[PDB]
Amino acid sequence: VNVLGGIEYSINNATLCSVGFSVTRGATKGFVTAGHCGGVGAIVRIGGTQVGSFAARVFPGNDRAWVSVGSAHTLQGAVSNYSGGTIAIRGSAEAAIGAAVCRSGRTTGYRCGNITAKNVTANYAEGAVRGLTQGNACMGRGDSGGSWFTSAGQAQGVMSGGNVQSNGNNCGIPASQRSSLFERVGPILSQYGLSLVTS
Ligand SMILES: *S(=O)(=O)c1ccc(CCN)cc1
Repeated sequence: VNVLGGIEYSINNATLCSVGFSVTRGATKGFVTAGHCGGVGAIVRIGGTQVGSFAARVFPGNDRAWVSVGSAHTLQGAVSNYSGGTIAIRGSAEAAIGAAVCRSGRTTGYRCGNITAKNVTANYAEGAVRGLTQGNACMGRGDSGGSWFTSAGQAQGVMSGGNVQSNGNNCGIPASQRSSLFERVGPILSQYGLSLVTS
């Protein structure tokens, strides 16, 4: 199967999240995502087929993980735009507050907005997660773990949480009322010694 930022994956055949970014660790294939999407060892399926499992995770405190992908599968250094195309990923340079940013995930597809704050703490039900970056692109339950990136292709981070409304998303309110929080990708790559697949 092809691994691509933003696409749906299932965890333990029970819940859903979205791929963050294809990565490698030496010859080992994988992708980064949110830690709250799966406990260690959780079985991951994409496109109706087992592709690997949660290799490591931190959540709460942080909210990060990577899923090691079996060698039979192909990694794509890109993110889906949910209309038949991809956006090439070219690096992980972090963007400043006010910069434009988009995200991609299985519930709301491809959505754009701006970076609006950094080093935010989310008081999730499972506990605090610190150091999150906030944007005002909208998102919904199921987009978690999915890619955040600038249009020029710099990976920002993986979808963590935010102020979803009773319909399960914050797309029904204007961007100015939105709080959509992602875990910065830089520390995930560093902690686990992973390399972005680029194109
Ligand atoms: S994730 O983006 O799919 C996501 C976002 C927000 C929530 C609300 C509970 N913190 C759940 C999952």
